[PDB]
Amino acid sequence: EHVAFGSEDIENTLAKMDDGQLDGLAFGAIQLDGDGNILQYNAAEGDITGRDPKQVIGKNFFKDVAPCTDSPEFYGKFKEGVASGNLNTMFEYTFDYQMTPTKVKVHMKKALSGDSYWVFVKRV
Ligand SMILES: *C(=O)/C=C/c1ccc(O)cc1
Repeated sequence: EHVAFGSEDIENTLAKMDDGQLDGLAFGAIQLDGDGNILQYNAAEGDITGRDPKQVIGKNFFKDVAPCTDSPEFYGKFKEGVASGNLNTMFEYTFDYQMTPTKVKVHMKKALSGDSYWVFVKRV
């Protein structure tokens, strides 16, 4: 898929893309509901983190999968965005739960329709 990390209209491009198409992206992509449950999780993300995508779909990202993100610096930003109904933030972070610590750039953006939220990830 021909989409760049951080693209201004990424929510339109990805809107309603199915799991197979998401697996074509150059960067990790996770779709979360407003509670942080995982709705979609692509192959590039699994390559970065070791998680098996179909296994983490339905789990809570903050509670279960990624406790290192349960902090004001990641989850706090996410929940503020869910509560506001608007989110577009980009920041670096280190992923380190049961994995070699890995520095990444994270872009969280509210999905176009409904109430879903993207978490995009690339190595830095
Ligand atoms: C910290 O616990 C981060 C873990 C993590 C981040 C992103 C993922 O897709 C999976 C686990």
